[PDB]
Amino acid sequence: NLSAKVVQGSLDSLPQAVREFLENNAELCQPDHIHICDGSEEENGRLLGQMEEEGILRRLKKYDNCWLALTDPRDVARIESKTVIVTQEQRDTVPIPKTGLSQLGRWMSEEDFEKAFNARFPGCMKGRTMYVIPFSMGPLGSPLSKIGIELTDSPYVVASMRIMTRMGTPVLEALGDGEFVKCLHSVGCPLPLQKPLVNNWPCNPELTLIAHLPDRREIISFGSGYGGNSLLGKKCFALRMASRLAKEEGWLAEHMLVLGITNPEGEKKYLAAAFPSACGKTNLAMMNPSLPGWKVECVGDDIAWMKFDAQGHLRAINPENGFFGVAPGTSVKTNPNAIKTIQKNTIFTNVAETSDGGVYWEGIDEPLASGVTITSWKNKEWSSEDGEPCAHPNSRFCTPASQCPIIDAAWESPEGVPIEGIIFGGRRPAGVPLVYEALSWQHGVFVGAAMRSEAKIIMHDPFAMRPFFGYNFGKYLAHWLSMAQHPAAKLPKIFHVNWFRKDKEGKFLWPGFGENSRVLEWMFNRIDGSTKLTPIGYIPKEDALNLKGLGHINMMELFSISKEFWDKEVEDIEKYLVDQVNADLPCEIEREILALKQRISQM
Ligand SMILES: Nc1nc2c(ncn2[C@@H]2O[C@H](COP(=O)(O)OP(=O)(O)CP(=O)(O)O)[C@@H](O)[C@H]2O)c(=O)[nH]1
Ligand SMILES: [Mn+2]
Ligand SMILES: [Mn+2]
Repeated sequence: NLSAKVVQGSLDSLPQAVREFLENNAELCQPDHIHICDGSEEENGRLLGQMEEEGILRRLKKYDNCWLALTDPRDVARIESKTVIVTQEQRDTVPIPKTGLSQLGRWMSEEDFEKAFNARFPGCMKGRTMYVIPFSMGPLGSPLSKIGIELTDSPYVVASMRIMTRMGTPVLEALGDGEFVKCLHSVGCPLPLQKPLVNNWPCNPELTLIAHLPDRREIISFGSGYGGNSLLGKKCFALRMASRLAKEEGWLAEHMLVLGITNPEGEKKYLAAAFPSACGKTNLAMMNPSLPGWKVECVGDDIAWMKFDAQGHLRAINPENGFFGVAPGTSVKTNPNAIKTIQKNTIFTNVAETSDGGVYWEGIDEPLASGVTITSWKNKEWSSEDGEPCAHPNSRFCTPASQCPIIDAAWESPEGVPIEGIIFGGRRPAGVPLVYEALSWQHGVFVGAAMRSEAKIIMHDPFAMRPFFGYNFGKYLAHWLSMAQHPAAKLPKIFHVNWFRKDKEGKFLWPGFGENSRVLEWMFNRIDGSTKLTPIGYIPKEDALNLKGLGHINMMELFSISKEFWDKEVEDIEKYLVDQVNADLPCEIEREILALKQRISQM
């Protein structure tokens, strides 16, 4: 039977529910063969070899075991509009807005999703191998860890999951007969190929659909090989699906980096931060701090799962096993710890390649040796005179977290690390000071709710979760507010930052990167108990921020809070929240809108 198609592993070695899931989907998708992944190095080398032979990956000979994938340019990013959550009731998924369409997610009915599924998956893996990836989100064991099984027809997804999650036989052994999240993925190009293949990279942009069915604990993704769409444990499972589980179960799943910072007297605090795409999470999470005697260590750079412990501390774990980082802009100067991490055992996707088999991208800040030339991510000889970047702007590296030279010693502790501060922020060229602190938990929640970031357009992205809410955002806001009624809660201090304020010539007012350690110092000491009151929150008192070692900073413009700007600001925040959240907007947030307007009117 099915057994005849198994080219690695044994159906009999699978827990029955895992076997049933495989059986059902192999019948449906009709793969030519089945490969049960073991997660071993030998399997990995095997799959990289096969991918090299097929044109899927090229070896980057400048490094130890690094590889490059070039994709079809139509498949290079998440597609929000093609990403949906399916529930019986729309309101469980997104609030019904007052006007317009929701910008807080995209719901699809059970009925409509069945019709989409049936138009896509039957026979989709014909001519291909279906891989079975058992994976753990969180340390193989932890109270806070969840397991999934991802079936995929993409060896690129396999090797990337090996890095981004704990994967293989040991997870199946830990899972036993427990529950798991059912993850089904196909690139959507059964053989014989019906359309042209670009760069040997199969995709089906026209039918691409990334679906989440929380009541069935299933994630079903079709048409795209790109990481956000195909690495189902990460955005789909560890943010979307998990956020809903978290609300139902008394925990949180957030688009937050977690770092541990130590001062020159040995006192160490963990901080979590939510920033949208392009706003600097990875840079902060593995910061090399400029301030002497301080240290930063990385727990995670993208996703945090957080739950109150028995003494009321909000404990975080990083459910990922690796870093899926934006490559362009990464340099020894801007993120030397990232450059160090990616020197070996790394898969890059859509970056440029030098003639000595090195990588390259905008902002790498590394002059080429004599005679060395660049091949762009489109496989063309490239020069800076061509009018297009050598690397796609959202090109990535996918690298083992264990390789970060400052990876925190508790990054895999099953008890998690206690969060003392939560930081929000984004790109705001005007009006928003470098840093401010919320006035209370409810105000902090409002600060998160109110986030906006420049992407020439400025968009709302509350809690940096806009594309990732697994359920109604008004109920997510209520869930966060409810933390303040948790018995003996030790609530983290909330801050909002802006590394990106500009002067009138568009130049940054703050140098950023490692110098952001000065901002962290301020937060660290605020957590320990000074401040200047303003209508938007506390800012540092005059001279409180440590500027020793910097050239001149225009502190007055950087911390400027204009009534005109903020009148406009709160008017925009009100309109957005009342319109988009509507009947689901918690009263506490209403009070905060009004309270800020009241405070601003007094200036
Ligand atoms: N001016 C300035 N630019 C910064 C700072 N931090 C990061 N950047 C720029 O922001 C860009 C993106 O940074 P990155 O660390 O990848 O952001 P991210 O939040 O990790 C993105 P994703 O969630 O997809 O991984 C990079 O080009 C980086 O150089 C900073 O303090 N100042
Ligand atoms: Mn990142
Ligand atoms: Mn992210």
